[PDB]
Amino acid sequence: KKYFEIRWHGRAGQGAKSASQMLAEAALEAGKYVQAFPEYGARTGAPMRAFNRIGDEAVENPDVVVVIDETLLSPAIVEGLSEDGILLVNTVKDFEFVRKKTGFNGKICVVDATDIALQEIKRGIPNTPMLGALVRVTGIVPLEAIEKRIEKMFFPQEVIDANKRALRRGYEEVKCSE
Repeated sequence: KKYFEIRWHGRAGQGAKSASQMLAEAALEAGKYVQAFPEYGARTGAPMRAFNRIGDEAVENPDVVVVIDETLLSPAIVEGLSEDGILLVNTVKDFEFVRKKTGFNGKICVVDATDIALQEIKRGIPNTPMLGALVRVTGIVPLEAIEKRIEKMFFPQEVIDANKRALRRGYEEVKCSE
């Protein structure tokens, strides 16, 4: 109840750990209590998890599950996710497909983060648009806080702006089940 919780699923290389860090770093600058760490068992491309706990005045019961590689979708990936919780996915497919793969009745949000990134940052790493999508569907922090963080992690402004556009476009384009 004291912490809002998010559990990420991606494969080594897709940036779940960095995205997780960045979100945490954003909430930290806002004066929030935060925790964030990864959990591996790895090759490069090995499935992994990252976690965030962000105070709101091993994550077995997350408020949101974020799957940045559709390939990892399975009913195990949705363990502990309440019905009033969110399943957020990087996918070009639809809610029905995601529902079939997981068995999650509950809000399912999807966005083609890979393609947003190929367009904006010229890389198929989906983590920044997934962050923007996350901020959009949960409101867990303001988008400006992540942008401020994008500013601090970088480099010429061009590359900074491209990354901020990638965040904004995931924020704008995510679509929801309910």
